[PDB]
Amino acid sequence: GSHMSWVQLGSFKAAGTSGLILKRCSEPERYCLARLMADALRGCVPAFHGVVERDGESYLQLQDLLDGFDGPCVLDCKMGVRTYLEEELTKARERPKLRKDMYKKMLAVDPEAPTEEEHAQRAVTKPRYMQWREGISSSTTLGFRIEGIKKADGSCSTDFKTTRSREQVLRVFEEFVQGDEEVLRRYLNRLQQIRDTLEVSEFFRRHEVIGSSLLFVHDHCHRAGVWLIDFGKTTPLPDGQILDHRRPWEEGNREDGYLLGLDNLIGILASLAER
Ligand SMILES: Nc1ncnc2c1ncn2[C@@H]1O[C@H](COP(=O)(O)OP(=O)(O)OP(=O)(O)O)[C@@H](O)[C@H]1O
Ligand SMILES: O=P(O)(O)OC[C@@H]1O[C@H](CO)[C@@H](OP(=O)(O)O)[C@H](OP(=O)(O)O)[C@H]1O
Ligand SMILES: [Mn+2]
Repeated sequence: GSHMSWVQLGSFKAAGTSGLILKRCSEPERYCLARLMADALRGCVPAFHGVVERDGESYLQLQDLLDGFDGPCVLDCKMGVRTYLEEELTKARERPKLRKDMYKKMLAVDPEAPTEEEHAQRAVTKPRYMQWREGISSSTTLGFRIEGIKKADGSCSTDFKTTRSREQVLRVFEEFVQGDEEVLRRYLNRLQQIRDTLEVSEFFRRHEVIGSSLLFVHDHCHRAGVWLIDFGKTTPLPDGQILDHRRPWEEGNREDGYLLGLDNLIGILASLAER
């Protein structure tokens, strides 16, 4: 029905207009959503209606993706082999900010993961933490990871930090769709059409897409949709330079593995459909 309904039961606020939601404005994301409304990917992203002022702060006015659903189930999938900008590697070499928060979450999952010096510091750099997170999840090997589920029973979970194997990922989607063959068929048709759109998009060949998600939404009436969201770390390549979005990332090449991820995700859902 609406996201703010679920919120009530960080960057999001309720809109006055029915079927809309407000997200805190960031300049990279505003730039991206403006370009996307004129791109092949227009129908694969939430409608962007412009910027509004609320309590002396700027908000993006977005389509509420939950509006058309009756008690929506939601799964957020972070896309890419890399989840941080290359500039973070330069900042950590020249002038590191030590993160005590990030050391604690590391310790919790694997006490043996931090180095002798990190244990002494009780702190790690951002790129070190994010690379570790990529390696214990499916990010490094499959090019995507499950971040969270919000269920129609009001229950939610973010307990997926060690979901890594192809079969572990398949079991999360198996539980999410609860044997609804129509929802799974509609998700697979939508992902195939999104892949075709990405492969011809003028926006996609010219931009590094880091930290974006695919948002899966379905309901008990068998309605099913998928959209790209979160363009806060999506940046244009210099000159007339393009990415293939499949080849491995090496510092300098700005590759994101986005389509390696989408290829693997379609393969897993196609496998699940034949079980
Ligand atoms: N247009 C939308 N309509 C409905 N729900 C949305 C919409 N955009 C985002 N959401 C919800 O908000 C969540 C967070 O979205 P998003 O990733 O854009 O935010 P964020 O604050 O940048 O988070 P992060 O950067 O940590 O991933 C999504 O997983 C989804 O549940
Ligand atoms: O491992 P998780 O699930 O707990 O997520 C950790 C958080 O992942 C965010 C991305 O989703 C980062 O944000 P940006 O990438 O927009 O910069 C946060 O970074 P900062 O703390 O530096 O803002 C980081 O703490
Ligand atoms: Mn996000």
